[PDB]
This record gives sequence, structure tokens and C-alpha cells, in this order.
Amino acid sequence: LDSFKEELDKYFKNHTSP
Amino acid sequence: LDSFKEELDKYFKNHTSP
Repeated sequence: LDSFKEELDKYFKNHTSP
Repeated sequence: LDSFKEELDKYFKNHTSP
């Protein structure tokens, strides 16, 4: 669960660029 | 978990429209 949450946060931080 | 990640990716791709 923590690994999936971290991956989710990384995907959000990546999608904050456009 | 794979289906959840696939749905997350689909929602991320859909979020690019607005």
C-alpha cells in the first residue's frame, strides 16, 4: 500500500508539469 | 493491484483533457 501510494505521488508530481 | 493501477492510468490519461 505504501509503495503504491508513493508511486501515485510520483505520478502526480510528474503530471504537475503540463 | 494491476487493475487498480490500470484504472489509475486511465484516469490520468482522461485528466489531460481539461
